[PDB]
Parts: sequence; structure tokens; C-alpha cells
Amino acid sequence: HSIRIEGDVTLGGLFPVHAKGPSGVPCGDIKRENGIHRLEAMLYALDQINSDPNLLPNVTLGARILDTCSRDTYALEQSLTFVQALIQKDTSDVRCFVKPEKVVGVIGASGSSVSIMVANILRLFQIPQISYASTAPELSDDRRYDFFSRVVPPDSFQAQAMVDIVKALGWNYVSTLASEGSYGEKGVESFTQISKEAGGLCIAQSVRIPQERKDRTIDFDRIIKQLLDTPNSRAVVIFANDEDIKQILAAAKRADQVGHFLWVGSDSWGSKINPLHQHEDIAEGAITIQPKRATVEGFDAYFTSRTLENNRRNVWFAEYWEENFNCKLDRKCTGQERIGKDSNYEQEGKVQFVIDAVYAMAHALHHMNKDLCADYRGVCPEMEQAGGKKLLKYIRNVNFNGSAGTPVMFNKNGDAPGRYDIFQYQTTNTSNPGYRLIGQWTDELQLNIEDMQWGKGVREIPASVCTLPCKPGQRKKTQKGTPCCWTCEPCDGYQYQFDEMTCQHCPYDQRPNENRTGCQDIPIIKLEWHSPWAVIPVFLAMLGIIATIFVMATFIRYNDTPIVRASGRELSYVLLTGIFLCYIITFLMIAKPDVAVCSFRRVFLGLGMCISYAALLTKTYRIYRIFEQSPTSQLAITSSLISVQLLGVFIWFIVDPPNIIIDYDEHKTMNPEQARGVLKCDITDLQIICSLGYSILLMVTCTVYAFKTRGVPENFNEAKYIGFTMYTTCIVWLAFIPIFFGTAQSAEKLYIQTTTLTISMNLSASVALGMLYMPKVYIIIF
Amino acid sequence: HSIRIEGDVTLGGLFPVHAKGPSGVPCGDIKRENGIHRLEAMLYALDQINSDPNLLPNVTLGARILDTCSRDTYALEQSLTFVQALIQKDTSDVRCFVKPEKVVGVIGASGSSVSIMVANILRLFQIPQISYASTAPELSDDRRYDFFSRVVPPDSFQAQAMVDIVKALGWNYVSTLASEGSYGEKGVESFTQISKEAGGLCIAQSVRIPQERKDRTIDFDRIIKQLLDTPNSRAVVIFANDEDIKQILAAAKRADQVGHFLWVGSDSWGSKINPLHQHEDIAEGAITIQPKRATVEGFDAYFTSRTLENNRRNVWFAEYWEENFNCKLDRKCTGQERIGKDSNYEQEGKVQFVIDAVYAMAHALHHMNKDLCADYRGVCPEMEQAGGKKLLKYIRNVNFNGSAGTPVMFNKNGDAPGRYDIFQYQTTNTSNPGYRLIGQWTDELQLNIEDMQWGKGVREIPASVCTLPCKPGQRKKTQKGTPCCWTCEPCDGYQYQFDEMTCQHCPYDQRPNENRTGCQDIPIIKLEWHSPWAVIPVFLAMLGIIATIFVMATFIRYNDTPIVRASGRELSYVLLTGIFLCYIITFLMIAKPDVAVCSFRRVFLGLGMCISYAALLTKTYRIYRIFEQSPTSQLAITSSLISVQLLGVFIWFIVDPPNIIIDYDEHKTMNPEQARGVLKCDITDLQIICSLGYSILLMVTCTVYAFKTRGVPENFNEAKYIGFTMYTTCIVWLAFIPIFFGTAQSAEKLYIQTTTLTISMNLSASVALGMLYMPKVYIIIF
Repeated sequence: HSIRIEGDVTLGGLFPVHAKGPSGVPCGDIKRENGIHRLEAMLYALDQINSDPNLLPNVTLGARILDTCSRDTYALEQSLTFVQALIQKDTSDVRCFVKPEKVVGVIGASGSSVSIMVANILRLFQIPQISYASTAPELSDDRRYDFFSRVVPPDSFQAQAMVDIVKALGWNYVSTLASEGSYGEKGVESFTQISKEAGGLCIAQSVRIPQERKDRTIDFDRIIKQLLDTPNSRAVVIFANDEDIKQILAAAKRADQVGHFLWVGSDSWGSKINPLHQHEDIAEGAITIQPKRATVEGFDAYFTSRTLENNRRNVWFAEYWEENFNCKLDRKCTGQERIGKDSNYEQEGKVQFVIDAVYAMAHALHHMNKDLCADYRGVCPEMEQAGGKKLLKYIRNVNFNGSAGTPVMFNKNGDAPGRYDIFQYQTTNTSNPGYRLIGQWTDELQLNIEDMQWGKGVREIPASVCTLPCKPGQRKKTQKGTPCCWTCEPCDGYQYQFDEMTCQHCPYDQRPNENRTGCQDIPIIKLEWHSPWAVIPVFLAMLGIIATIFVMATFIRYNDTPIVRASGRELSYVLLTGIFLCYIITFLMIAKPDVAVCSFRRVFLGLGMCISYAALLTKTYRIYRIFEQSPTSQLAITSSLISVQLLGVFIWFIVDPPNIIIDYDEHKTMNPEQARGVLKCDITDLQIICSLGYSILLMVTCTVYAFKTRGVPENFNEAKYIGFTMYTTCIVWLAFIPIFFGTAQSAEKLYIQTTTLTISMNLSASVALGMLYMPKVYIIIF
Repeated sequence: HSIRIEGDVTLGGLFPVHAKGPSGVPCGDIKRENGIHRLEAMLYALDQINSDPNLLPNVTLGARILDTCSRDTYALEQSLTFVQALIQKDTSDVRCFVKPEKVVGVIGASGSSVSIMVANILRLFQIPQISYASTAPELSDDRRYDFFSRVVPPDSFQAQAMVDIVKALGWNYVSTLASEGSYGEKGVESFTQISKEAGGLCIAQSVRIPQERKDRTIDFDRIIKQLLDTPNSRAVVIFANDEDIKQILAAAKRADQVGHFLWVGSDSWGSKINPLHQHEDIAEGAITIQPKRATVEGFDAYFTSRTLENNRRNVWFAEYWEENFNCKLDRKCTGQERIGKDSNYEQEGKVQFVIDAVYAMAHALHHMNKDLCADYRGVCPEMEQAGGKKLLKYIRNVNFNGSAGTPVMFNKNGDAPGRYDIFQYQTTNTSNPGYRLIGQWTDELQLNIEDMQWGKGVREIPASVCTLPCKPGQRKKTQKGTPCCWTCEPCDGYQYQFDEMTCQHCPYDQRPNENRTGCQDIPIIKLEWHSPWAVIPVFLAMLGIIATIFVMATFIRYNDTPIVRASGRELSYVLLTGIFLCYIITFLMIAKPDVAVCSFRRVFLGLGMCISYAALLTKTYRIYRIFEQSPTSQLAITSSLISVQLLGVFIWFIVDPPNIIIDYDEHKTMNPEQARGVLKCDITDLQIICSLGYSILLMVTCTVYAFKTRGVPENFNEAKYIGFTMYTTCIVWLAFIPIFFGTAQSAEKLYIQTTTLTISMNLSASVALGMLYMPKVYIIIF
């Protein structure tokens, strides 16, 4: 039934001695991997606690060992067996008793479901509970389970360690695989939750492995095909058992896979040579996480020294001895004393945990006893009355060293901190085909990157980023898809990227560079005489300078002889100055100064043109008045119209400020690399047209009066010369107007109007001086 | 200890027989309002079940009555006593047994905490439970508590009924008041949750009433002052006990309150005369919800017929007899038999609920027994082995009539549906000062609006809507504040409301109406001769029509006399037609037709203006050539320039399409009701300027020609007449330009330009007509 140990204070015990069998009987056959060893460990722990005078010197500690048979309902009934001893008041019945057996705490509930049941039934009675093998993450809410403690970390910490190894090594794609039950599902669920909370990691695959049959070998192919769909995902995490991964490796080998994606192992994988077989090539480079293992020396000596007649408290020892050696009292066994020799047994890794659990219970009870009473040698009566939340609070705050090197403690939630060491498999170049230690995980991840290479490769050989990092000078973040990985699209070349996150439009009037760092147009467009067509007008202007160097040559000496006196002296001075004025105007407009000094230039062509025709205007009237029937009079009338032209530009300056702007924008998308810029002062088509139109108005009223001049027998050579010039002048004016219309649609017209205007002035002036200087050469040769 | 009744099948019982007293003893004195009455009701229910052959004919039913002492821990201890009889296996001890007592179900757990505790301990062992007095809303989750049932509705249904009464009657502002404990807080919490889910209602006040003292009388003033802050909130809901509301009403009465806001009562209020005293005026009109009450006849007769010697199963009956009459075996009582005579006791309202609970349990067991086995007369062995979820499933699906008229049923969650009836207080017009029924609430709210008149006025006198309807013809919805109630603001007057929730801009080119329903501008602006200043030009045009009937009068007969022959015949015909052409032009421009007929009018002043000066042009040239030294030739040269004017309008027709648009937009914000509109064809400032500017050139030439003509000794009156007219027209043409510019900035210049143009054309022709008039009168005199 149950082992009973005498003592003034006792604590209960739950262990899975037997295993469930058919549907009828609750439990059938016994199990040796976890059945008897844990009981013997607890018995040894109690014995050496009672022997040690350091802890509980004057007071002893008892216990009540008991089995659970791995059944939820059976566990509930047995747990009720602990508490009924104190709850029962009395029984009104007689047949024709026993000590109260006051329990203080309970140690057991190895599984998961039996743990939840015992916690739920002992939360109501307020009794502390410490488990040693319960790894389910559900038993982690303090509010849901008040009186509950664990000395073994849950799977949440394992998930945290894995996501830390993935993050540190550098990866983005991870595939989750799990087996049936309540272990694989919860492990991957915790893994996804941590990844989403921490950020920077995502899940791309999610497959589930049922267990409806064992002779299929088809669903494995389906999942390996599902995983092979994306060649980029080269890292997977597994939560399944050894058989599942063994089949997965076998399928990968028979499928002749070349990518050889990496594996990340879970506690089920660990460090065991059995699973790996003929798959050493494909399993290489697997990162596995395994709990630390420690071997004690006292328990092994204790268990190896016990025999049938030595101890009688244990009720299952005889049945274990029968089942271990397979002999019943058709083979009989008497006094073998070879338990540690015939069977090559090895102690399990949970022995240290039950020993530590008993230690934590004893230490908390000792501290509570010291604080409750210190003036009493033995057991003070106050201790029996005091119990409940006080003992739980003392259990939470404890810190000491147990059998293993590592200490034991409890955090806020109530579970022990996770401590693991990372292993890896290397065979192609390692001296030892076995696993080698590469790092540890206690509170912060500590891993040696350069220590792991698995041969013919650098430690960061695999890459799983879901996108090649685009940094060629163009970048942009797209919200489409999961935030995990980003896709970049080439945005226009007419602006640069802003904050490496978007393609904003850069300010105008300046082109962008090539690497998308700045938006500036260094090159500019300036007019040149040699390169553009402006050389020919420049040459024409130079040719005109030679002509005026000869007309004025025979003027300095020929000023008093009675030969030139036929022509008016006052008129001769007007034409001399008018010819020189237009020569300087063509030279000024050819030049393009950057500064706002064009004001002195606009008057050269605006006001300088009137004084050129002024002499011609009064000359026709003077020779016409003698035909119809005071030299200073003709001088005054021409001087007046000069004031009109001179005052015409003065009022223009008062109308609007003469602001000069050199900035210009091409605004052409055909060639983003091209940047056309033009600088001009007061560039208006109407301004140049109306200024030039003044001379045309006065020329019309003069030509009409010149029709009757033809045929007068006064000066045959002079009359015939003037008539020829008139037709030429109107020709160039009439062709000027059609030019600007229907041509300014392009962007290169800023420098073509200047050139054609330059030759127009030279041509109109050359014909004027040609006929004027014709009579001058007569007195030279003749 | 506990009453035990023999039977093959038994069910447990929990009742609060005793009450907790000092800290030491769990329970002290007994209570008679709920202690013994419920036990006797259950005993009477069991007896009549055993007597009735309809249910369980061949099989009897037992029970185990037991007390809880209103302690959670004691309830746990008793629950363990219920379950141990079947869970315990054996005990290895001897003293020098009892029936197994297999329980099937449990009826009890009146309170709330003891209910939660019993549910938690019996959920694990899978035993059904039915409660009768547990009203907490926490015990309503099927997943939290599997094996649990209630025959009394929870407070969630009460909250649902209240929010239905508030919504149906019409209200928006409600204030929540609650008392201490886990009853008031949960009631208002449910009320808030339903209101937020259903929508259309809100909470504006939330106060809490502590219970640390009873002699303060300050917190009541604090809350009543907090409630009196907003006069709009005239409806409040209360969840407190009778003492609290009694204090609240007293404070309202002593505070001299005039608003007299309404009250909504809860189950604690009910229909009693105790809660009202001298506050009848201010408490009038309180809507209270109460559960239905029914009185049975069998239990009362059963209880009134029992004495000490009649029944011995009950163990607390003797103590109850002692405490009821206050006699101990220093006053002794023997055989009074006046339990129902000395004390005017009345049964409680929960008797029917325990009777129904027992009925439901009996029916479910009978159905399960009938369904499991039907070929056996007595108790079939299958029933003992069958138990667990099956009995719960049969309990959920049951429907029958109990002691009361209403049936009992369970929904999916597991609690009975709510049934209440609405009461109200009236003491002004009603003959009976007590409450009167006004409606019922079982599944849908059924309330008689016209049957309730509180405050000595119309029924729907009070309203609390946070605001007036605010529908003056336009509205806007404001998101600020809680969506429950809204605030309205007047939006701009230039558009109407859209969807009665926003003020969007209506299409322009018209005006909105005053009621903000449509956006249309019916009125238009048209030029009138009578109202605007256009009368004077119209009169001037009529005057000119009379004048021209005199110039052509003396032309038909005076065609052969040797007096008129001095003037040119061809010239006379030119001026005769020109005068009539301009007369028709001024009349056409005066009229404003909407149709596309203005094309014939623009030519009257375009082409008809040149023909007027054409005769004047060749007239001066003809008299000018005889001074410098073929009538048909002079006719031809004038006919040529007329063709130029005729072709001038022709090329304008092909240049741009003659599109006529009558629509116009004032776009004036000064007067939103004003809508100015002008319809003109080909309204262009430059078109009218250039058409009139053409004649200026020829007139200027004629002016200079006539000026030089003066001084010729040829004519006396004719030369003087033509000299004056050349000096009169220049004045009006020079003044026409100043008024044209710097004045078009307004919108009323569309009709002022025509009027001044009409008078200008008339006066420019009258001077010529007057010049022709002088020779006419001269020849008449001569």
C-alpha cells in the first residue's frame, strides 16, 4: 500500500511506481527506470537528513512514501488520503485508533496531468507542493496555482535559449516541427510567442506530425517536401522524440537532398549515439540544447548495498528484485547480491532533483522553526498551530547549494532558473566523432562562434535573411507582407532616398547625383562665341569695325575745303555719331555679363537706333521742302526726338524695378542627367518688339514722301542711292516678326534670337553706309 | 452531526444551519430564518417523492442532510466527508463496518463563497451539483465550472431587464450607486458591460459607498452633491441594501431638493413598507424589479404538525424548539404544541426553490434509470457502474412543472431563465398607496406605458438626453466626447448638411436655400431700360431716329433743281447710307437677347462704323487735290476699304468658335443670399477696343488734312462746319480710355460699358448730322 515512517512531522510522497495497462485494471506491470530508484533516493535523503545534526538538530522529519500508478483519478484519491487524516472529525460506527499523522508538505507528481490534479486538489487545503519532473508550461501562473513549486525549469526557458541562439548567430527563417501530445504543441507555441514579443524573427512554416499509424512513411515525405518548397529557409527547430527525427533523417538521406539545411535540437535530442546511424553526413552541424547532468556518489553506494533481508520498509522491493532478475519463487533466485554487477544500470538524471527538493523543504522548515521559537530545546507548541501561507513564503525565499555544483532558487513565478549547455556534432574534420561543448546558457547567452565550423566551412556559412540586403544606392521599405523581411523596389532616378526608408522628391532647379546622396546641378549652360554659331556674327561685327575705320578717315582733313561744303556740316556730324553708336551696340549685346550691368547695354540698341535714322529723316524733309517751294533749325528737330527715345527708357525703369534673375529650370524629364540653364535680364519678347517697332513707324512716313523725290535733276547719284536702301531695310524688318512665332516651344532658343538679331543690325547698317560713302571715293580717284 | 436516511441511492445536502460567531469557535448561535425551514422542506420533499408512485416506482431515494456553518473551510471539511465514503479503499488498523453510502448528487451551497468552493472540490470527482440561492455572476462559465447548476437566475439577467426598461422608456444619462461586498460591485459591472455591448446608453457617474462606520453621515452628502452637479441626469440605479437607500432618501429630503430625479430599484428594494417613511413624496415613481414569489400549502401544513415526540431524525429540532420559545430544560417547556400559534411566522421565498431543485434531480435520475435499463423491474446493476457526465447531460435537458405555476428549465450555460415583474410606487391619484403592477419581464419586455403616472403628472414627463434634439434644419455630428450623446454646432451658411451628420460644400455657380435642403439659385440679373440708367441712352436713340427723318425728307424732291447739283451725287449717296447704318447699330446693342442672334448685331458697329467715315475720307481728298494742282473713281476707292472691314469679321469667325455662355458665377461671400449673373456673347475687352481702334487711324489722318485745309477761299459756311466737328470728337475718345481702365475690378461693369458706349456713338453722329443740317436750312431760307 504505502510506506509509513514514524515522526512528529511528516511530508507526503507521490511517485509513478507502476504503469497503466488494460482498461480494467488501473495499473499493471512495474517500471524500473523511474519506479524504485526515486523512492530509494528519497529514503537515503531522509536518512542522511536525520543523521546530519546541522539541520533540525533536536527534531526529526518523517515521510509517507506512496505511488500514483500514472492515473489522474488514482492520483486524486491518493492525495485525498494525505489530507483526510486531518480533515476527518469522527466516525459513528463500531466493528466489535491511530495517530493523527499530521502532514506538512508533499513531494511528487512527476508527470503533467497528475501534477495539475494534485495542485488543484491541494490548493484548497493550502498545503505546499514541490514537483521535480513537471516540465509543462501551464503550471507557471501563480494566480492559477498558489501552492506549487518546481525545481526543474519549464520549456519556456528552453524556447528563450533557442531564440537567443538563433538571434545571435543571425537568421530570419525558422520552421517549427512538433510531435503529438501536450509537449510539442506547447513548445512551439511558446517559441512563437517569444519570437513575436522580442521581434526581429518570424515563422515561415508550421507543420504538425500526427501519430495515427507507424507503418506509413508517407507523411514524412509530405513534410520534407513542404519544407523543401522554399530553398531560402535553411534552419529548422524540432520538438519531437528520437524516433521521429530518426525517420526524418532517414527520409532526407533517401531523398538525396543537396541543400543540407541546418538543424536545431531540443531536450529530446540531447547527446546520445543511438539516434545517429548512417546519417552522420546530413546530421552534421546540429545545435542541440540539453540540461546539465551531475552524478552523485552517495546514492549509488547506498543502493548498491541493499538486499532483501537488509531493509523491510519498502514494500515493492521484493517485486522489483523478482522483475529485475526475471526470477520468481520457472527460475528461482536466492541471495544473488549482484544488483550492481549483473545489470549495467546507471542512475537517472532526476535523482539530484528529488534530493534538492527534499533539501529545499527541510531548509524552509528549519528557518520557519528558528523564527517561530528559539528559547525551546525541542519542539515548541507554537509550530503545530502555525501553518499555511507562512511556509510557502519561506519556500519562495531560499538559496543554498545542493548535491550538484549549481545552487537552487525560485524566481517570482516559482520555477527554477534554466541552465543548459549547447552541444554540436562534428565528424568530417574533428578528431573525435562525438559531440563537443561549445557554449552555456544560464542567464545570458555565451557562445564561442569560432569554435564551431563542422568542416569545409566558416561558422556563418549558412544565410537565411529572406532578402539579399540591397545597398547599391537605392533603397525603400515596403509594408507589404510580414514586417520580418523587407523588399526594395527601384524608385525614380530623379530623387534620392530619405532616411534609408523612403524615396522623397528633392527640391527642383538641380539634378541628383548617382549614389542618391545629394540633389544638386553643378553644370551650367553659358553662351560661347567659338562653340555655338555666335562666331559668324562676331566676325561680322569685326568686319563692320574695319568699314567705319575708313569712312571717318577722310573726315579729319576734309573739313574746310570748298568741296565738301555742298553737304550740310550739321548733318555730317549726325551721321558720323550715329554710325559709331550702332557699332558699339552690336558688340555689347554679343557679350553676356553675369552681373546686372545690361542697363547700359539696352540703351545702346534702344536709343542708339533712333539717332541713326534721325539724320535720314530730316535729310528727306530738307531736300523735299526746296521742291515744294537756317541750318540750326534741322539740328533742333532731330535733337527733340532723341529726348523722346532717351526719356522712353527712363520711364520704363520707374514702372518696374530692373531685377535681374539668372536662375532657370529646364523641367525636362527626357534626360534626367541633362541640366539646361539660361540667364537673361528683362527677357521679354514684347519689350524687344515694341522698342524696335518705333523705328518702323517713322520709316513708313518717310518712304512715302520719298516717292516724289525720284527723278529730280538735282543730285542723280544721291537720289538713286537712297531709293535702293529703303527696300532692303523693310525686308529685314518684315522677316523679323515671323521668327519668334512658332519657334519658342523648345529650350535652346535663349541664344538663337541674339545671333540673328546681331547680323540684322550689321546688314542694315552696311547698306546705309555703302551708299553714303559712294560719293566720297569720287574725289579720290578722280 | 448529520441526519442520515437509509436508501440504496442517496444524495447530499448543504445548508447554513448555524452562524459564525467569535474567532475561536467556527459557528455559534443558530438561525431560524434559513436554518430549520429549508431542512424540513427537503425532508417533506423526500417524503412525498417516496410516496408518489409516478417517479421511481420500485426504487426509493435517500439523502444525507448536513450543515455548513457558513464557513468556507468547514464546507471543505464536509465535502470531503461526502466523498470519502466512496473514495477510501481500506485502513490497516484494528480497534479491539458501515454501509458504503454511495452518493450520486448534492443539493445545497446557498451562499456564494461556499458555492465556489464546493464547485471546485466536486469538479474533480465529477459529481453534479444544484444550488438554490447562489446569485453571483461569477458562477456562470461552463468551462470554469462543469458540474454546476442553479435554479435561481443570476444578477446578469436583472441587469439585462433594467437596461431594457431604460432603453424602452427613453433615457441616456444614468448614475450607478452600489454598496460594499461582492454584490453591488458586480451588479453595476454587469450593467456597464451590457450597456456598452448594446450601445445607445452611457454611464456619467460612478460612486462607491464604503462601510467602515455607521455614524458618519458625510459620505452621503458627498455623493448626493456629486449627483446634483448635472441637472440633466434625472435617472439613477441603486444596488444597495435597505438601510443605505433609507439614508439616501433622508438626505435628499433634508437637502431641500427640487429636481426630484427618478429612481430605479434592485432586488434588495422589492416591495416593502419599511424602506419608505416620510419620504413618500420624493420616492414616488421608483421602478423596482423583484423576483416572483409563490406560496405553497403542503410545506406549511407539514411543518405545523411536527413536535418533539413525532420525529427523531432531525438532530437540531430540539435546539430549535429551545431557541424559538426561549426555554431550556431558567424556564422549562414540555409539550406546548403552539409553534404555529404563539409565533406569527411566515415561510420564506426560497422554499419553492429547494423543492424544485429536488424535483429536477429526481426527474433526471428517473430518466437515466429508464434509459439505461428497461427490461428489469427493480434496480438494474448497470446503474451503479454508470455515473459521471451522463447524469449531468440528463440534468441539462429537463423541462417540467414544479410547485409554482412557472416551469423550470436550464439554458446552455446552466442557470435558470430570469422571470421578474415590474412595480412602481404611487400615492397621489391611486386609492391604494402601495405598489401597483405595471409589467412583466420573462423573455421580452412587456410594459404598459399609459398605466404609470408618477410625480402627479404626465407619464413621459422626464427626459435625460444630454441635449435637445437640435434639428433647426441643419446639424453636424461632433466626435468629441463619448459617442453616447452629441453636441451640435452651426456650420457655414454657404452649404447645406449632408447625411444629417456633416456640412459639405455644395456645387458653386448658385446659392443655397435658407432651410439647408438644396443648393440652387433661381434668381438672375437682366439689364432693364426702365430700372438701370439705360433709359437716357434709349431716349437719346429715339431722339436720333426722329432727327434722321428730316435729313432724308428733303432729298427725294430736291433731285433736279440747279441748287443741289453743287454737291457730289455719289458722295451724297454714301453719307445717306452711312447715317442710317449707325442708327440701326445703336438700337441693336441696346437690346439684349438671350438667343444666339447677337452675331447680326456685332457687325452693325464693326462693319457699319467704317462706312460712316468713308464718305468723309474721300471728301477731304477731293477738295485737297484741287488746291495742290471722275465721280465713279471716288466711289471705287471707298468701296475697297469697306471690303476690308467686311472680311475682318469673317476671319474672326474662323479664328475662334463663337461659343455663347449665359452662365456666370458671382463668387461673392459678402452677401450669400445675393446671386449676380450676367449673360453676354463674346465678351472680350480687347475685341471691342481693336474694332473701335481701327477707325481712330483714319479719323486722325482726316483731322490733320482738314486742319491744313483751313484758310482756302472757296467756301465760307462749309469750311467752318467741317472745322468744328474735327475738334469735338477727339475729346470724348480721349475720355473713353480712362474710365475703361482701373475700373473693371468690380462685377457690375457688364452693363455700364454699354450705356456709355450707346451715348458716345449717338453724340459722335449728331455733330455730323448737325453739320449737314445747317446747309439744309440755308437753302430753305434762300
